[PDB]
Order: sequence, then C-alpha cells, then structure tokens
Amino acid sequence: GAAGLGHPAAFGRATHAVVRALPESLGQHALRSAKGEEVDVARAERQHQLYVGVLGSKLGLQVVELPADESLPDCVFVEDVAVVCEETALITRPGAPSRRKEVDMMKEALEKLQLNIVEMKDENATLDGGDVLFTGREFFVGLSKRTNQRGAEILADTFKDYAVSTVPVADGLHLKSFCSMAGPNLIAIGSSESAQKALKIMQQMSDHRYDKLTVPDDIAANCIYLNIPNKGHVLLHRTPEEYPESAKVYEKLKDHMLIPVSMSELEKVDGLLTCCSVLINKKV
Amino acid sequence: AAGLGHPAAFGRATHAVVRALPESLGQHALRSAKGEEVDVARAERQHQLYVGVLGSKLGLQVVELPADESLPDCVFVEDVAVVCEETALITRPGAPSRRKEVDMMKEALEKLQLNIVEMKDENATLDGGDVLFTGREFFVGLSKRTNQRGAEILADTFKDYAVSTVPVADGLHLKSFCSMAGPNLIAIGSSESAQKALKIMQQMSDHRYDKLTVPDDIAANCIYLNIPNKGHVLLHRTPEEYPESAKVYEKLKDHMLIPVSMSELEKVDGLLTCCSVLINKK
Repeated sequence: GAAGLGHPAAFGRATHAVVRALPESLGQHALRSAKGEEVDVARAERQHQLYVGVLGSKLGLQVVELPADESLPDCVFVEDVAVVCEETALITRPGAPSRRKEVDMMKEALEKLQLNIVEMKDENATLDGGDVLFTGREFFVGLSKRTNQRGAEILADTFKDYAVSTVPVADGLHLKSFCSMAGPNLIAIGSSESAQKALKIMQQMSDHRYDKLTVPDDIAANCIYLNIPNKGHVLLHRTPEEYPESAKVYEKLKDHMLIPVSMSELEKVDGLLTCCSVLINKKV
Repeated sequence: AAGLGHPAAFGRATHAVVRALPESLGQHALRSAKGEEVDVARAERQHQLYVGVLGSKLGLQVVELPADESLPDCVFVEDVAVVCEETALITRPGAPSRRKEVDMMKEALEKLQLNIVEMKDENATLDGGDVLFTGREFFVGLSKRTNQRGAEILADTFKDYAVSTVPVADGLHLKSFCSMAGPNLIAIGSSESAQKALKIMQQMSDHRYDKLTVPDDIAANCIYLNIPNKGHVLLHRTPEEYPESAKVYEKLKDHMLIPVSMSELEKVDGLLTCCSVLINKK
C-alpha cells in the first residue's frame, strides 16, 4: 500500500545503477577483514548476476555494467569509489591505496551519465563510499581505518546542500557494515554495541529523530531501499536462508516490496548489498 | 546384442543413485553461459522420466536422494562420486559450494556396502563429469574443476586401471563432448576441441577405440548400459533436441535406443551422465 508514494523526487528514487563484474582474482586476492572459508568464485558470480538482475530486470533501472579487471580484485565493490547525490558525483580516494585505480573507469561511466564530477585528489584525504550514509536529509560519514576527517571535509565541500557529520567507526568496519536506510526517515541498525553506539551518536547530532528498524545481525542491517514507479517502497535485504531472524524483522515492513538477495559468497570478503552498486537519479 | 548379456559385461549395472532437483536450481544453479529461463516444473518432469528409464524400463534399483534447496546443483550426482567395481571415490568438487553434496552421496554408497575412499586433500579437486571410464582405463580431464592432484588421487584409488589426463578447455568437462556408447566405443563430438581430446586419448592408450562421431558435441553425452535379456542399451538425446545427432545413433542397429529429453537441465549444463551414478553389485 506504498504505491501512492511513487514520485520523481521521492527519497530513494533511482533511474540508473552502476555495477562492476567480479574478477576471478577476487577469490584469493580480494581484501578481507578475517580469514575464513574459501570463496566459490562461480557462485559469487551467479549471486552478483542475480543482484544485477534485480536492479535492471525486476526494478527497471538502467544498469551500466563495467567489466572486471583481474588486476583489481576488489573492483566489484563500486560503492567505495563514488558517492552520488542528485546531479553530483564525488569520485572518492579509497582508503586502500591499491584500490585507487578503480576510480578511473567509474569516472568515465559517471561522465557518460552527464553527472557533475568532483574528484578527491588531496593526498591527505581518504574516503570509502561504504562509510557514507545519506539519509535523504543529511550525511553521516564514518571515521574508520579507510575514511579520514579530510575525506569527510571534501565530501561536505562537494555536497553543499546537505549537512555532514562524522561518526567514529571501530576496528575493521565501515559505517554501513551495520546500518543503511530502509525507507524515508528509517535507519536499519544492527544490535551490536558498535552499531548501537554509532546510531546513538548520529541521533544526538541530528536536527530530527530517525525511526529505526533493529535487526539482530549487523550484516543484515545493510540493505538497499528504492522508491520505484508503480510500486513505492522497495527493499533488497539478505535472505531468510542466510539471516532468518533479521529477514523476519524486515517482514514487518508491510508496505515494502521485499526482495531477498543472496550474497553469501561475497560476504566472505566483506561485500554487502550496498557495496555492489552506485545508484543515480537522472530526472527526466 | 542380447547374446552379450553377462553379469560382468562392460556397462552392466544393477543400481543407480540419483537426486531430485530443488526449486532453487532454476535461478541459482551454476551455468556456463547466460541463457533462457529454466522451467523448473518441466526440468522436474524430465528428470522424473529419466529416473523412470533407469528403474522402471531397465530394472535398476534406484536410490532417489531428496533435493536440498541450499545445494542448487545437487541433481548432478555424477560430479560427487565415481564408482568402479566395488570401490566408490567420493570426489572433492571443483566448485567449493558444491562440496556439501558429498555428505548424502557418501551415506547412500555406504548403504550399498561399497568400499568408500574420500578425496579430502585440500589441494585436490575433481568433478566426476571429467572422468571417462572406458572399461579398460580411465581418462580424466584437467579442467577448471578438476586438477592434477585430483586425478592422482583417482589413480591411487582405482589401482587396477591405468589413468591418463587430457586437457579440457573453457567451462567444460571431459564428458561435455564424449561418453562411452558401447564396449570399446567412444561417442565423440565433431568440434575441433572434441577431436583434439580424442586424438590425445588415442595416443596415450595401449589400444585404439572405435568412435561414433556426432555433429553436436553435447549429444555425444549418452548413457550406455548392458541390461539382462536386452544386451546393448543407450540413452541419448532426442531427435527433437538434436536431430542430426539422433540420426547417427540410429545406426547402432543392435542397441536398444532410448531417447531422453534434457532440454531444461541443459540450460545449466546438465547432460545425461550428470544425473546418475551407476553401480554393479555382483
């Protein structure tokens, strides 16, 4: 019953998505926060293809698919190299120096989409897109092992229409390792002490209180909210096969079109749902 | 061919292990190329007809394992075990997510009272689809799924038979373009890939095999059985699917030819040999 909320300028409206195929080198060579199980690269490819099929085939977005680069094992995680807000694209300077060559082809793709490009070139600045939470009315930027204060300052200078606040992020995480937007004014949030401390800080800094959807698995707090024509609220979330008790929480969004999306292989290299796309609203 | 019936003939089987396909196969099974949408209900009907050939028509005792929705490729039981005489090699599939399929196959082959050997070496991979047993020796394709260590463990397991390796290209298995069509008879595709592999196989062997060349590589995958009171039996792809290849099989005048549809499972590279493990219990 959310279909009445379809609007060309609604929060979460997108027309285009940029994604990038994963290389075979991802299985052995992609960075990961913990030693774990062997990545099944063929299964990861199939899951990525299904994720792309949701964005393009099921939801109707125009998907730009960048080719894999075997020398960039993390290149599937396009979120980290660009932040798009309205008509402006910030090309980031990733915290991991070997990922910085990923920005070149993202830049070309976003230039083709007629976006206004700003490049993070300050040699003292790092920022991963995964540390950036855009709520629809402000930005929160995680200060992490990958994103620093200067990177957040450049983001604030680039997106002059929005307030920007920083939040400290622990250990080897990104801000969106445990949160994301699940709808207008609605933050999905994990249950760990790290996640709860972070939400407390963002709530205290903001002009207004966000609603929250608390899930028991931090990783399952990473979802993709979209507002799609003739549907309204749409949410991609981790499957009940992967995280049954978090999927049950999302089931309460009775006016959302809920789409379960498997990501069990890329999870092994810290790849969550938001990581694998950059969303753009090209207003016609 | 009926006079060729013998409990020790090449291709004699008494039992088959198969596994039902899960609903998740349609969207989640691995596949070599993007293609058409899988019709899962039609795939299931086709699998049921295949099982009916092995059990009802040909009289094998069929062990039917249940589908696991978490293992979308689990219907393809060939890849997880190779059986030779009274010995079963439980393989270590090339795709790591498929390795949990071995558990229930291992269980089934123990109830059949076979000698079980498990490929556990963390450096070894082997898909049963890469293994051609000719009745005289093994050929093992070195592919994106099967490596040298896997073939060595196969050779150490089946000590009564010579084992030789053959390079396999792309996203293929050795039996993506060949299979046994009868005693000393290899069905082989017409492509340059298939012909080069057959040439290598013939150079390494003590003796020359007879061949049956089919114009469609995929239709060179067939199942040969020696069945009591029948002799030569062959399951092959239908004339509706591969008319030019079915014509070639129609030349086997002393084989009982059984056309078997596999049009849906072919979309995820599932051919005839993939869907069963055959066993001869004396």
